[PDB]
Amino acid sequence: HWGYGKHNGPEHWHKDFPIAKGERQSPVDIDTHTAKYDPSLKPLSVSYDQATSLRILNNGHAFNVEFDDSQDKAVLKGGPLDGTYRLIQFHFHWGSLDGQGSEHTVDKKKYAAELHLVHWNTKYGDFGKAVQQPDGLAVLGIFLKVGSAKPGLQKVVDVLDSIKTKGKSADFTNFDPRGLLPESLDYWTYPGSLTTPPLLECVTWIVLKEPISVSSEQVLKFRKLNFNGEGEPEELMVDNWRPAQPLKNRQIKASFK
Ligand SMILES: Cc1cc(C)cc(NC(=O)NCCS(=O)(=O)Nc2ccc(S(N)(=O)=O)cc2)c1
Ligand SMILES: [Zn+2]
Repeated sequence: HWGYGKHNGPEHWHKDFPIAKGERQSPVDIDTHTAKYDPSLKPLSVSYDQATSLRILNNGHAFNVEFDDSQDKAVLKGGPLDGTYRLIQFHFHWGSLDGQGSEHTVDKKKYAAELHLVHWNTKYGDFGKAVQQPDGLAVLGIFLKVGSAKPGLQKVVDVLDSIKTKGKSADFTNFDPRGLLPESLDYWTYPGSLTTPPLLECVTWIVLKEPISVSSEQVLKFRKLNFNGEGEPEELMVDNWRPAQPLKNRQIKASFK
């Protein structure tokens, strides 16, 4: 099945998932000098005060911090969005080297990693229905650069030893995702897709302009995870990013000048 290796990586995905060559695939390069300020865009509303994290899972492709999405507890609204979108999980994509790892790029610049806070439109009732809709998901993407440590990230880092291999999960309650945000909520937005199979074209992407900084030690701990299951040959979970896809008939809008 699919992965990020030479034989099962992004250039192969179209064979099982022909939408990989579709009209609204993600990620994309964000050309800052072609993105246009849209004054009708509204400030994002990130309401994470009542967030309930439950568990962290290594799924063989990344690790996901999962939340209770059976109530409006951690929601994203505003910006380009109509309606309320509930946080279901967050995860990251990262590199083997500090100069690569993000999915989106900015004027072709790759960041060391990229955080995806995944939310689904409550008008569709559940996440499985939402992924079948063109406005089903809103993913908030945040770039990571290597510099000073991000204190908000350390409790994620310190549980990774307990989920080294595919299929391992650990309790992960009371985690505050607000500690992963940068200061500014200025953003770019465009219509796209999931960046992994099944690559469904169901995402309003909201990518923050301001990266967060994490330490070299923090990202090194991401790179000690494994794509394989326990007792299978060890393959480090690194370079789990899809490269930029053609923008096609899309415009990227900026919330700022
Ligand atoms: C059963 C249960 C319960 C709860 C709370 C959470 C979860 N976790 C969950 O549903 N995760 C979504 C993983 S996926 O849909 O299968 N594919 C997906 C692909 C790429 C992106 S990306 N990289 O475009 O952001 C985002 C998602 C599951
Ligand atoms: Zn992602």
